[PDB]
Amino acid sequence: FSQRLDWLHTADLGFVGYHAEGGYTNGLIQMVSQWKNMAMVMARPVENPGSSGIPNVVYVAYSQADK
Amino acid sequence: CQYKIYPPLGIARVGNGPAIKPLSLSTPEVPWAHLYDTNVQYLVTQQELEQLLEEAFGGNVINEISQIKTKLDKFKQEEIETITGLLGLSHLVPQQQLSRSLDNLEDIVQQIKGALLKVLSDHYLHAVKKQAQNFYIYKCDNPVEKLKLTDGDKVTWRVEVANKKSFWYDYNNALDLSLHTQGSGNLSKNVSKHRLAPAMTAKRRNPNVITNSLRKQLVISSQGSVSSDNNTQVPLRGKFPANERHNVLQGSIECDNEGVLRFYAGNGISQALSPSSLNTDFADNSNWFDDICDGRVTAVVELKNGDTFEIQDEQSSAWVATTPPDYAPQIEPIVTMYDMVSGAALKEQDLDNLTTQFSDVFPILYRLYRMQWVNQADFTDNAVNTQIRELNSELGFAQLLDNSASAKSLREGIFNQFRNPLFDQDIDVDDNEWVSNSRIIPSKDETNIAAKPATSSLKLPFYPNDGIDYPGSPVQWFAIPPFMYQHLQNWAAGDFSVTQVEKESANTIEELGLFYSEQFKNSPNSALLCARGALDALYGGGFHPGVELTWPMRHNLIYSQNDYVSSVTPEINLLGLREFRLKQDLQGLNSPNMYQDFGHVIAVDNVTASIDPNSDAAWLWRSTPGDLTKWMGIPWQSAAASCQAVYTPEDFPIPSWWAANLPVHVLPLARYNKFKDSQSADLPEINGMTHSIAQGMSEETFEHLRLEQFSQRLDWLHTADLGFVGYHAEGGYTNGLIQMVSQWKNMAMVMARPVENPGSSGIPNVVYVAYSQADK
Ligand SMILES: [Mg+2]
Repeated sequence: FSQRLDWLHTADLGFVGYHAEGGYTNGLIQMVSQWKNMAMVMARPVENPGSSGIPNVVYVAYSQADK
Repeated sequence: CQYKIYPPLGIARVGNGPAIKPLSLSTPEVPWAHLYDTNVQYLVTQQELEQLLEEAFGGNVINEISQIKTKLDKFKQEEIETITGLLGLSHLVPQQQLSRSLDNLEDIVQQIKGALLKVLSDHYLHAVKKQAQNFYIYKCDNPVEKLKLTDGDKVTWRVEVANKKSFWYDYNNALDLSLHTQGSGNLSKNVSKHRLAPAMTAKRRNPNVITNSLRKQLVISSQGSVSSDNNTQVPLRGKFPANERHNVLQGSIECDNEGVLRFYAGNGISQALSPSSLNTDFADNSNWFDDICDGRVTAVVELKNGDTFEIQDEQSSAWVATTPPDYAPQIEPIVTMYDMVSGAALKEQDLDNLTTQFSDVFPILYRLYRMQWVNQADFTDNAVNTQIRELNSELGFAQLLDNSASAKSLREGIFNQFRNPLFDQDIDVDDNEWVSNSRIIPSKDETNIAAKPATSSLKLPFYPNDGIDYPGSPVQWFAIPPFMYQHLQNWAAGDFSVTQVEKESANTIEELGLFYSEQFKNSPNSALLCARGALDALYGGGFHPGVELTWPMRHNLIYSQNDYVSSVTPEINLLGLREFRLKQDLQGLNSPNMYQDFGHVIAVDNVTASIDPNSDAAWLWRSTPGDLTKWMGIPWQSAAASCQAVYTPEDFPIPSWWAANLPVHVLPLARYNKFKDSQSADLPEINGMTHSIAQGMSEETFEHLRLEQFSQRLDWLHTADLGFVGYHAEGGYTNGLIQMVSQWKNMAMVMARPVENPGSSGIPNVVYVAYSQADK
């Protein structure tokens, strides 16, 4: 529950691959095509959290690279 | 063996001009035929567009345009696309723009023939005309006589092409540089033997596509057939990725009533699958495709009586390859692809048995001399070209045709300025490593440690070469190949012959040039002339990778046949005429080796294995469609933009790669218009000056201004906007590669133009002027 991912890493914004440059400017350029693949946050249930400390309603980011 | 195709290796060049005869060019079928033709038009002119349009208005058309004049007494969908077609022109411009051209209207013939001339000129005005190859069927006994069709007869041509650039390996350098050999006419054994420019391993292009099955998608392919009984043009259209997805016009084919095949290349369109995928490398850019092609040309001759002759063997069939445009068609490379064919069949160790006529050496001097129109070093910094000018000054050029001792010192003094392709001069040996003591071409990655001062002069020509990657290698710089160097040494020593009629036309280099030109024009073997003419405009070095083709061409193993047959004329060799043919996979596009490779890398080890024809690798030399061009840069525009100058710390001379076909320094139109007029002209503007100013100055001064203008040469890369235009424009190498994809079609085109009265200015009667929209 505690592992949070950079939203800019939810799709390929220029940082993927051996020696990908990544960086600010490649993110601007790649977003033109990749905006439609960025993660989409949506409320989802945890039906029996028990004593874990996870709330019954979580907000989860959905993308394809995201799993 | 009864019928054969010529040329054996046809060449077609891409252009955005249309694929029609009046507005296209033809690959040379005779060497040197038009070197001084001052009426050439290698870009589509307004005149050609008007005469094209007038013909389409012949002549029914006005009849039936006045048969429409009455029933308007705007247009409308139905009378739009009836006028449309009639004028046969949607094969030139999309029907829609043709229609919204007239949809938008308000002598009726003229505003039709006027609104449509505006759409034609926007599409094609100043367009790079395509250079198409004519293929001919010849009869044999050995060719003599074209084919002549009788009524009941028919020829059917077939063509299969492919582009495998995106499928193939990175181009780092020529792999044959480390291949063990006894030496050929094109490459000395010293290069490999002494490791002067080691061949480098090369990884795959588009490496993220894995498995041979999926990599087949990286190969673009197409095929078509045309006959003598129908001159309708057939497109050669493939798709990328192969069978999202873009259509790629690889070429167009046509057959006329007489049985001659005309091959047009593509429109020069290169593109990446994503706009953000930029082509920043000179050769290896993944995610890109271009419309370059090469393939297999076959035919079937079917007669009246039903006797069918099939031309599909390798000794009788032909090949075709498309290439970038020639931006200076009348300026020949110093060493051509034909020269590599000629040298491929020769052994280095047997060059002492070669025999030389002066016509064998003249082309080197003549070509190097005419390099002055495309390269500054050869205009201002080439001691041999200046000495030739001195000879012409005195009508004394014939002295170089003198084989006697009286002329030895003169012939030697020139011969000795030329680089030796043994690559064993101007070196000091470490320990063994051969290190040049002449001027090196440094890498861009600098080391702030003082250079070792050169002790030997820089030899000719001043061009980089296949070993440019290695500072201090003698192979960083280009040498004419061993067999032509042999010709030049024989000439220097006096072991050469020449006829008296040649001496009598040799007062200047130009006088002897047109004599040798007429020899070609009156040579009787049109078949072999057409085979040579197809390759004589192509470069034959250096290969990094080159412009049109690359290093596999310099090896005899790529040819199934390569034999000398004849002098150009009985007494005048002029480097000879040869019968040559490529090794071909008779299955073509359906060959099991159409998609062969060597795994994760290619290396010289693979080429070594490919020598043995029994090997798993011998397929390398048995070309399937796409095999000749796959080595070249993808897209070709980045390679061309990289095929320019390579600057040294020393300013002069400026090294240039392949300036005969991709010029480096040109004479713009704008300068031509400032020196073509004589002071006598009766114009309000004379050479860019008012009538009053031009005629008020002394004649001395007028002529000096003419030659000052003539001497202003422009960087070819500055003839269109390649990223250097505008306030705080970055310019630079990489923006050139990127912008050439769109700007190749606006680059200046060099063409011969006249100077009616040069007077005493020093300007020649024939100049070669670079035309572009920027420089006008
Ligand atoms: Mg040229």
